[PDB]
Amino acid sequence: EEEIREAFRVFDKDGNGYISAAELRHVMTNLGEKLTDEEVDEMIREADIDGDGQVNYEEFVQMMTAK
Repeated sequence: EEEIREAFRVFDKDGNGYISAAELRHVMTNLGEKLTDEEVDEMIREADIDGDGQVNYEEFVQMMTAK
């Protein structure tokens, strides 16, 4: 799990908590996860993303660990 958090951090130059959704979909595709683009889109629609610009990757990390 920490590895998922550090990759997300690799995508957070300011080590704070928010990165752009494209960056998030990208961190998730590099970690070697075999989650499909549609499932990602379904996880994105239930997450608040396009309509605000930046997402807190911590909630997406928590959901992937639970699953």
